[PDB]
Amino acid sequence: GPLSLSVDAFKIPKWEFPRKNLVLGKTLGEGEFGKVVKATAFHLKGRAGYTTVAVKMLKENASPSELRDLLSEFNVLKQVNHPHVIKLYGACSQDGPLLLIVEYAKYGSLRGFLRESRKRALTMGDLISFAWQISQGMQYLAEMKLVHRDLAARNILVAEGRKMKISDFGLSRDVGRIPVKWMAIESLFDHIYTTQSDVWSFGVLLWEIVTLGGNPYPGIPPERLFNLLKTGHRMERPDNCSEEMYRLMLQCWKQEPDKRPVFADISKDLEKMMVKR
Amino acid sequence: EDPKWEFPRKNLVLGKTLGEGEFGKVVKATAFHLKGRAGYTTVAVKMLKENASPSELRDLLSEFNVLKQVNHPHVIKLYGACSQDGPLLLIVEYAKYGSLRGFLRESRKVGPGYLRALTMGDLISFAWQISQGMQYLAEMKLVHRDLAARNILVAEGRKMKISDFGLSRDVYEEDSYVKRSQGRIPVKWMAIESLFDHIYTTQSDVWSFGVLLWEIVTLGGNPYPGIPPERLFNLLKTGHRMERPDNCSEEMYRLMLQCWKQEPDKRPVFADISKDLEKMMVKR
Ligand SMILES: Nc1ncnc2c1ncn2[C@@H]1O[C@H](CO)[C@H]2OP(=O)(O)O[C@H]21
Ligand SMILES: Nc1ncnc2c1ncn2[C@@H]1O[C@H](CO)[C@H]2OP(=O)(O)O[C@H]21
Repeated sequence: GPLSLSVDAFKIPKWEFPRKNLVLGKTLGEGEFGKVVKATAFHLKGRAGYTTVAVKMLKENASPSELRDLLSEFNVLKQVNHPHVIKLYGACSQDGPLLLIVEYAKYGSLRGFLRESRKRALTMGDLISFAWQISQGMQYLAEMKLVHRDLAARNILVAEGRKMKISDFGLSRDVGRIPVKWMAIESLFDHIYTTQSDVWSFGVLLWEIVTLGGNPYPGIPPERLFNLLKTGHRMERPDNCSEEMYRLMLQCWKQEPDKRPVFADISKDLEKMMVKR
Repeated sequence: EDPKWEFPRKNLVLGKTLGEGEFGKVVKATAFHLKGRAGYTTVAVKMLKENASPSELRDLLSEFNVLKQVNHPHVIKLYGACSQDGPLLLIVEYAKYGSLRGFLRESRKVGPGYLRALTMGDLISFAWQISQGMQYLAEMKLVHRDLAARNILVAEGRKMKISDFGLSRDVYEEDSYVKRSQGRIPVKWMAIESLFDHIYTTQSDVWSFGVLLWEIVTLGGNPYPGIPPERLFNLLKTGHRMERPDNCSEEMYRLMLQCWKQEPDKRPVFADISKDLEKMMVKR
């Protein structure tokens, strides 16, 4: 079937990394499809010495859909190069478990980074910078006709110099398992995913950023969200949030996808906020 | 919201989290005046986590929709649901010893151990009880799809209860369940035609049952030990199967191998598996 074909293709030069040059280290955690460990890679992509990397691999009780997701992440990330998308360095397909080798983000997920922060100390300026960097990577992805589908603060990584890196491409599709609370209303009711449903998820992410890692729709069971959204309910303006920022969020959550901003409009708005402040 | 099943939310009290399964979290609970039974009754409750996806909601509903229709001494009992004024909750029979995998693994450290005292006779009994439940489920035109020692529970009296119906599917129309998309059952318990061809039948449940048999005789051992799941595509197609474990008779191993025949029609059906296990029991 489709997976057995992808597996066999994968196991049969630009991306293949010698397994002997990879030294696995500390476990960082478990993602959408497997487990992530810190590692050092000797002579990665013509670089001197050891480069610190993150390595993705499957758990032993992996399902076909988890393996499909790993190979999907590899196949998407090969096509991508942007400062605010996590970089793929390669894969080990010839020696034991399949491994993907990716750029290491030393601060971990944006969500943890924020939850450990107070308003390190972060200013609204920082937060808008973070949002803009993500919106740039998203513009780039949308231009390439890739729909991410799983945009969330848990899926953005914070690299050296607090640079945002869009991560976790297991669910992305070259134009469901996405948590209900980050999904666009048409994705919930019609199962459609487009750049405009990525814009919806981006609005939930903005809300996460502004609340420094809050949990969306708190006290609302995801099973009860479908009906609340269809009748027009949205999250209220959070505590330390401007009218303009909240206007931006709300527009991401317009019922009609055509009435949502595009990522260029989202980037424009944050560039304007930055300079005017 | 079915009147034969809906239970007053105020009569249910949730306790500690027992773990997370295929679609959600399971919590120990107590229910007051449950199905005419006086006082409180200890139960297990299935619910969604806060970051639940549509597939996990759909799996919870699938478990409900299956358990509504089945009743067997070796299938976990559904007692009710709360589906109004809050999170959706399934209320099910509590199994005091937890999963079979856990119970067997504890038997390696907790005396009297494998000779809480377990013989091969007890293991055969456990496998037989599960085979009886599966024979009935197969009669009901259901495929479980996720048969594994982690999805069998051990209730009072060490009685086996087939559990975790989130991935179970109806085959009443065509005697097979087929999905275009990729499955969510761990690769190592999947039949070869489920893995390559996406086909699930009672005979792919038989294959999984054979993996469960191997788990049982190894006292909760890990299938295809040391083998990365992606290697199973090649490994199975080229005819390799797990080796006879140390604790296993020739007869018991022949049954496992019959469960893993490449041709599904060459595998035993659950009625015949139950018979093989009965024969083993009686001859000591
Ligand atoms: N490229 C990466 N660099 C550093 N950490 C990562 C990377 N990709 C994922 N992680 C971490 O793995 C976990 C599951 O996704 C999650 O927990 P974390 O440490 O907050 O950052 C993530
Ligand atoms: N009906 C039940 N009674 C008792 N424990 C249960 C029940 N259903 C599931 N579990 C337990 O929930 C956990 C995640 O699946 C897992 O850990 P365990 O205690 O080994 O048994 C399972």
